[PDB]
Amino acid sequence: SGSGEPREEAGALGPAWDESQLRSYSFPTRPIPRLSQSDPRAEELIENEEPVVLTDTNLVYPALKWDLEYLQENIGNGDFSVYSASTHKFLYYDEKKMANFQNFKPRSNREEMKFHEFVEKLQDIQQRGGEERLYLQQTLNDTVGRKIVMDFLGFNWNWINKQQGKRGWGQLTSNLLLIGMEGNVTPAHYDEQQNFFAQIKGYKRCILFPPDQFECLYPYPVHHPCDRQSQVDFDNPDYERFPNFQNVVGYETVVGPGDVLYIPMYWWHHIESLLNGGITITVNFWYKGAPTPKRIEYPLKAHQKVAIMRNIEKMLGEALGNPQEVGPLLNTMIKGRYN
Ligand SMILES: O=C(O)CNC(=O)c1c(O)n(OCC2CC2)c2ccccc2c1=O
Ligand SMILES: [Zn+2]
Repeated sequence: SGSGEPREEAGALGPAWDESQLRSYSFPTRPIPRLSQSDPRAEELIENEEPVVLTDTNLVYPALKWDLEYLQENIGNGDFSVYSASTHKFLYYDEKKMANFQNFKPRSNREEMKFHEFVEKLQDIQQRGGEERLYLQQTLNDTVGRKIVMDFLGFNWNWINKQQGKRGWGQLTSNLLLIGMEGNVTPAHYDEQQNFFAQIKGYKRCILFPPDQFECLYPYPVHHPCDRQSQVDFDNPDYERFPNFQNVVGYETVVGPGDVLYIPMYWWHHIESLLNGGITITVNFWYKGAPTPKRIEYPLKAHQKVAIMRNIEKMLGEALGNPQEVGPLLNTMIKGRYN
């Protein structure tokens, strides 16, 4: 039990969720702390780059009223990236890297459309009873209607801007809106930026793994379109190819409306929209991490070693003139020499 006992909602409305809405996996977890932003422990966790769920930021307070109808009326007439998938797992592909690996075609199609088309496409699926799932993921721009601009202005910019200043982070790079169907799964991956994951509607089970568990999670090659994702099928883990997955230990939480999960830079995260929980809405805030310090302190952090491993794969990819020779060169380098 990583998320703990399901939290009770105000007004004696009882269980927000129950454990049968969670998917079953083979690894143990422990709870990410649920704290208040006023708690000095929450401050220590963020500076030390450990995950924390803040319960009372009011970061996206004006957005707590968002649903499909309100958004459809006010978000405007931009294009929204909608990812499709025949299964519940939404594996993403770097379309630019799809050239290096000709021997693969994607399984989660992206399709640009207008917001009203996505809403029509969604309740079509619920009435046809079909198995197809959709996931709208669109960076917020200024092509957005007046009432949503007002809501944006209503975010707690005082709090998050001071968090950016106190941690030495870079600038805010994007505000990703995510709207998803129940049961949708974003499979385990890590990002290179600091993330405040602000939950708006519905419930999302977030399972995180620290950077020192690189060896248990087996990311794709840097040049692979699925760069930064685990190769391990959490529903059917191949212990023969991925034996250290038997040693993986996660940090787990379930975020609901009003909650803000800090996902530290380089922390693995597996996110799922709770089964039979309806649609989920999230806004993400991405900050570039703080610049690498003056004097390098040893021993290195785990995330610096990941960054080192990424640079070696990149450097080899361009030195050899072909990303596909990285593998054989690296094996030639270690076989009988370092293993
Ligand atoms: O689904 C959830 O609740 C959590 N989603 C994520 O964590 C998530 C992510 O971090 N990235 O990388 C973006 C970084 C480059 C700026 C993606 C990229 C392409 C397509 C999908 C995603 C994605 O879903
Ligand atoms: Zn991510």
